[PDB]
Formats: sequence, structure tokens, C-alpha cells
Amino acid sequence: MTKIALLSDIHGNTTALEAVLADARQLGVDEYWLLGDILMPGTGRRRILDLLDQLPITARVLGNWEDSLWHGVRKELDSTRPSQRYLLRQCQYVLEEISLEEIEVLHNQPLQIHRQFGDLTVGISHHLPDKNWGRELIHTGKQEEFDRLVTHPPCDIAVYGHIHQQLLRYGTGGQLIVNPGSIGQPFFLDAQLRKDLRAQYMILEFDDKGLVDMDFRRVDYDVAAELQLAKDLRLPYFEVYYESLVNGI
Amino acid sequence: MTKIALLSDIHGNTTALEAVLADARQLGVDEYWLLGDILMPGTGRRRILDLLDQLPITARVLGNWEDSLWHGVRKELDSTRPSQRYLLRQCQYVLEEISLEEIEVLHNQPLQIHRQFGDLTVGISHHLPDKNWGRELIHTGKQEEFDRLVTHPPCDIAVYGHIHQQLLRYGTGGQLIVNPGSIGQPFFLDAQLRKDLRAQYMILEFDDKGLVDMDFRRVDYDVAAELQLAKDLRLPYFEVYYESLVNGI
Ligand SMILES: [Fe+3]
Ligand SMILES: [Fe+3]
Ligand SMILES: [Mn+2]
Ligand SMILES: [Mn+2]
Repeated sequence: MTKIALLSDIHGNTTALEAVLADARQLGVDEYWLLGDILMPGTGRRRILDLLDQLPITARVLGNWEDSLWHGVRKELDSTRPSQRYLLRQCQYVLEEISLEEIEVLHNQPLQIHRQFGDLTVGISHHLPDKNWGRELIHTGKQEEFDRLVTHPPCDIAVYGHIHQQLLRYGTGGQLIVNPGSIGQPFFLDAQLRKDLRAQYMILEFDDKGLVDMDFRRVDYDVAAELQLAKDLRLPYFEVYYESLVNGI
Repeated sequence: MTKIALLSDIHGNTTALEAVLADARQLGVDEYWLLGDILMPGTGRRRILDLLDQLPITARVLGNWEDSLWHGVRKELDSTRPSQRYLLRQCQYVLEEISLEEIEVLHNQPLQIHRQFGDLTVGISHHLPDKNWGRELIHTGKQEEFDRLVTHPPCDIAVYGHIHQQLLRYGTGGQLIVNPGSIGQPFFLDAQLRKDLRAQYMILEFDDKGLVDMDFRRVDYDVAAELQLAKDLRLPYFEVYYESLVNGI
């Protein structure tokens, strides 16, 4: 048996990431797949990169926030738009601890990977195979779009992140489509589910006979500590980060 | 923390059910939810009822196959229709061990119930709330139909069975929709995943903070022993049962 932890949409959430990695370590996880959206708009910088450096990371794909960071530091974002100015402040925040050379490394990642596990082809991407941004694959996404994860090129199991929701569904051909959700910014549209903003990730176990387990986990972390950390660090847009971690909007 | 095993679509697969019950016991499962399709076309009769009756079953709903066994033992089937001929033979097989008192108990079950875990409302049915049969809720089903599980009446998490596939997806309103797949007749349209016909079930974990785990498990069982059991007991339509357990079509 190989036990793989899927890690997605960390978003600089230091305390939530530490808690998930402790959980994963306890469970005897063998390897880690990284689905992107690593840094921003959360607290962690050097800390996130160092935590990940310690891991047996055997697959990594490019998230749209890594592009954003890259464009942000190169001064390639539109200063007219408020949403972009918000991004600029996050990029500048990140730059205080992270070198341009490291941002180059984060940016130089494939959109899509494929691994073989015995009989099974596994596709891996942040969002779509050739597009790491957008809303094609939200919870009500068109089947045409989901099938893009599992055909041309084909796989039997696609894993993706980006939407910040846990998922197990199917391509038209019965190919598995899974999403670990988000470590740092779990997204809920149901108000009761939204009261529980513990971190999200998932574990895949492959054995001699195929896929033996798909475990969608929630991990408790200390929100107060993460928020205090944000205050101490002078994280930009504290009020937004507070809403996301406390209220989930 | 309360740990709940979702058991569905057993279809009289004695060996697969026994392995699933052993697995669940080892994990320290606290309650069992029986989603229906209990007996036929597989081997188990008395033994399956004996097993179930040892369980703390805290939720139970009616599957279409419980209806089929009812009409079947009431002499309402016409064997000039191949579909019904097959069903009647399965019913006769079942009738060598199972009394009409027991079939009545199997038949006297609600289509849809609800359970509450703190803030969360969970809906339970075999298929649709008012209809334990059909193809509305297949892997390519319409969003309108999935919404039937979570609205009118409302719940935050719907669980259903019937389609013989593991599932985690969403109501339009972000409500969760989960399916443990099938214990005795797992179903795959992807030929690589079809090479692995281990029993499907799933575990839900609820704690003080809400839903903390969704574990979609596969459990190995002795296929040769269940086919040897089928031969020994003179199970009707052996090659159809063989084909489902070995090839998955
Ligand atoms: Fe993200
Ligand atoms: Fe069934
Ligand atoms: Mn993203
Ligand atoms: Mn059914």
C-alpha cells in the first residue's frame, strides 16, 4: 500500500497547514501531491515553503495564485482595479520573505501531470488540464467541462483542487474525479456546513488490487492563533482574512 | 464522535457483506445505516438477516428490490417477460429459507427518513425521496433531480444508494450528497476501475463540530468462495452472478 495525501489551496494558512501535516504524519502518509494555491492571502511565507520542503512531494501542479504572485512581483498587475491592488499588496507582503528566484520556482510548474498506479492512469491538475483559473468545474459545472479532466488526454482518476470543496464524482465514461478541498479556505454554500471551517484534504490509498480508499478529511486548527499571527505579522487586509477563516465568505 | 457505516446494495452477497461487517467492527463503528437492496440475486438468505440483526441499525430505508421480492412472493410476476422470469426464480430461491413474516418486515420500511447531528440535518433514501427505482440519480443525472434529495424536505447532507457507485457531490445550495456504493455488486463504467470489484461502502464521522470524516472504503472478500457457495446452494442464473462478481457487467 501507498498512502497519498492530497494538499490543495493552502493559501498561506500557516496554522491550518501545520495541523494537516501533523494529521498526515500521524496517519503514516507515504507521499504528498501538491495541487497549487500555496501562498496568499494568508500568513505563511518562508514557513510554508520550509514545511513543504520537509515533505516527500512526488507531484506538483501550477495553481492560478502562483501565476498571480509571479505577475504581482514583475509589476504586471492592473493598478486600476481594486481586486488587483489587493493582490499587489499580498505579493509585496510575500516578497519580504521570499526571493524572486523562489517565486520563479513556484511559477515553473506543469499545469497537468499523469501517473500510473498498476492498471490506473491518474491525471493531476489545479483546475482544468490547460487552464488553472475560472469556474468551469464548480459544484454545478457542466459535464462537458468535467470530461475535459479525464479525456484528451485520458485518465481513470482525475484529481483537482481550486474550488475549495471536497468531491467524488464521474466523467461520462465512469472515470473518477476527486477534489481534496482546501486546507486554508474551505468553501461552503450550505450555512450549517459553513459553521465548520476546519481544514480540508484527502487521502488516496493504492494497493496491489487498485484504489482501496478515498478518505476526505477535516482537520481542526487553532483559528485564534492564526488570526493573532496575522495581526503580529501585519498581514494586509486582516478584515478579509478574518471573514474567510471565521465566517467563510 | 459518532462513527456510522453506510451499508447499501448488498444483493444477497453473503461473503462481501461478512467482510464489510468484519472491517466495520474493527474500525469501531457505532451505528449502521441500511440503504436497501438487501436480498437477491446473490446467495444469502437466513445468514444475511442473522448478520443484520446483530447490528445496531439506527436508520433503514426501502430499496426497490425489497418491493420486487414482495410482488414476487405474491405471485404477480409474469415469466413470459424475461425480466420477471429471472426475478421470480430469485424469489423462489429466497423462499426456501425466508418466511412471509420476514418478507413483510423487509417490505415495511420508509422510503425517506431524517436524522439530526447537532446543527446538521441528514436525509436518507434508497434513491429519490418518493421513488426507490429508476435512473434519475445516475452519475450523469440532472442537477434538478439531485436537488430533490436535499430540498422539499430540506437537509444538509443526503445519503442514497441504488446506483452502485461511491459519490460525494452537491445540491445547488451546497448541500452534500453522498453514496456508499454497493456492498455486493459494485458498478463501474471505466474498464480499469472495473478490474477491482471489491465491496464498496462508506463511513461518516460526526463530532461536536460537525461532519469530520467521509471515508469511501473498498473491502476485499473471497470471490471464489462466494461462487462456490452459489454452486453449492443451487443459486439460479449462476453465470449472470459469476459475471457480475468477476467482470462487473
Ligand atoms: Fe485556491
Ligand atoms: Fe441495488
Ligand atoms: Mn485556484
Ligand atoms: Mn436499487
